[PDB]
Amino acid sequence: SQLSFHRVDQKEITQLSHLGQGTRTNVYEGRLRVQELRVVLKVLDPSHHDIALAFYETASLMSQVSHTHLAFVHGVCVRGPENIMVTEYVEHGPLDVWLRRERGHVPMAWKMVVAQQLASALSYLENKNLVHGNVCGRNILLARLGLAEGTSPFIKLSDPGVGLGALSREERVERIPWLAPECLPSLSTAMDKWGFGATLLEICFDGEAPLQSRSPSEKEHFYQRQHRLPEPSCPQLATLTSQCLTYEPTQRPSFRTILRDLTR
Ligand SMILES: CNc1cc(Nc2cccn(-c3ccccn3)c2=O)nc2c(C(=O)N[C@@H]3CC[C@H]3OC)cnn12
Repeated sequence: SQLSFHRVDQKEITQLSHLGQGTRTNVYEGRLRVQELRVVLKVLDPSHHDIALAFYETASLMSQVSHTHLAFVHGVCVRGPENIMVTEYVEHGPLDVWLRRERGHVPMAWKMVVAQQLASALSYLENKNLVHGNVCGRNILLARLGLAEGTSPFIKLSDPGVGLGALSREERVERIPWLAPECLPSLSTAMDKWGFGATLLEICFDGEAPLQSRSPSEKEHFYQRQHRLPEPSCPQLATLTSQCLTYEPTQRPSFRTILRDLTR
């Protein structure tokens, strides 16, 4: 009753190559006939009704927002028990993978453009009072490389996939340190300030995230002990990442402050 998205007919979609896995999903290159548009198909695992609902809730969220740095959702194809989200194909793929592959020739200026674009997407959702809840390098898609002389990068933040509210505690621990600490045991836009902070660290460290090596027990203990995440060596950027990565959600800065700080 609360939800609104386009139903996509199975006859309108073609599934091409496998691109990877998301949370409870397999992602394929596809075609959507509307013209034969390149898209990605996100195929939900066999799931309980509650996970399918959480999937529809994400489709509904993304279908009623617009921003140049938010990826487009075309709709959902049902096929009895099978659920497919149809979403924007973004040329150069996930940023975390891209950064790890390009390690050693991504300049700071390039990274600062990406942080500004992500901040302008999250400023828009803050103003709408809508939670993304899965801000991370994997969900930042690179539309334009921006490494050539006289070019700049262009990103699209992916749909967050299955809503965080429907995932297991095990899955939430796996998402440390992108997971806001209040989300371990909380659905406020404040969680995206933390995720933003974690994603800046991830970008600064060329797609290596802090804590990623550590076991689930050690990731959970980090949060229980309110250990501080590492500060990048650029102190101006450290002040910002630290303010975002504040355990008390009400002490994290607005995206007005964040954008102000990034733009000088
Ligand atoms: C070239 N266009 C494109 C490639 C690609 N690729 C990938 C996807 C998911 C994992 N992986 C992956 C595969 C091995 C190792 C690490 N990551 C990938 O490469 N995803 C996308 C999306 C897209 O929305 N993705 C989002 C990123 C999470 C996935 O929703 C679950 C759009 N366009 N595109």
